[PDB]
Amino acid sequence: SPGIWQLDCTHLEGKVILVAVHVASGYIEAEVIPAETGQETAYFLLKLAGRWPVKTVHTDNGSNFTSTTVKAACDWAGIKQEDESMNKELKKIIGQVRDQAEHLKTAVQMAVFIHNHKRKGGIGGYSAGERIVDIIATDI
Amino acid sequence: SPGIWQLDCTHLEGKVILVAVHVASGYIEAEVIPAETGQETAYFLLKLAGRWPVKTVHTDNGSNFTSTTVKAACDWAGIKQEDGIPSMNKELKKIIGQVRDQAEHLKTAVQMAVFIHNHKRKGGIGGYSAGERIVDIIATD
Ligand SMILES: Cc1onc(-c2ccccc2)c1C(=O)O
Repeated sequence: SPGIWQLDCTHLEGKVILVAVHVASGYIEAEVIPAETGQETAYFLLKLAGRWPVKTVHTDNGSNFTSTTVKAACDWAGIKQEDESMNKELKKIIGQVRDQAEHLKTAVQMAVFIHNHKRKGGIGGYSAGERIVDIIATDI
Repeated sequence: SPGIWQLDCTHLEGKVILVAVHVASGYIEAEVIPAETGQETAYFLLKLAGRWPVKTVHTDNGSNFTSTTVKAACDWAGIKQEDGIPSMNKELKKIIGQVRDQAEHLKTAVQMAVFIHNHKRKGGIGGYSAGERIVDIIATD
């Protein structure tokens, strides 16, 4: 179902990685923020919804999700809030490349790239990035 | 032509907005950044290439694109950087004006403007938004 996302946090090197996964494709958007604040959550949600058709986000039940700024952002963007493997593996990929860049946020974006472009299976398979565009274009 | 994006910058309230426009559809991605440095630009392009299949980037050849760090990122990501190959900015700045008094900070209003731009139906009730066009242009199957 095309508008469904899951949003999770990962700590690492004492920073926070916000990860949104498109549930039906496995396609990932992620960013590193100083701290898991209401402000940063709202900002990330607004960004995600202006880039993809986001109907429903499933979250952990942290306090960042129920701030007034998050609620105003979700209200404005038409996002409905609700209450894992693609997250273990982003961490894995991050380990595979941690040592190609100085900074953690570069590594994180390299991992998102590698994840989203990686063909699954043999000749005839699709990457996550292909699945999401395909699912949305079919829906339209 | 589906893998081509045009990068431009626009300046507001003393801040820097970096804009990437998918030329065939008009879809945009945009971020407020501190200043147009080699690292911020390389970071922006790596985010973009991780999210859409970017073949080619046309730039304004600003000094941030001659940075060694940008070239290394484009090489890493497999992007052909085309410098100096010739206005979303005007449109975006006007959408920003319509939402500016809803956001405590410019950065928020920029993302609200990107949301409205990508969702806006173009060319009548039988139209399509930039968002629909891009997925339609990019989808392979
Ligand atoms: C309807 C519909 O279906 N998909 C999109 C869309 C929106 C933003 C990005 C990509 C697709 C969209 C829209 O509201 O423009």
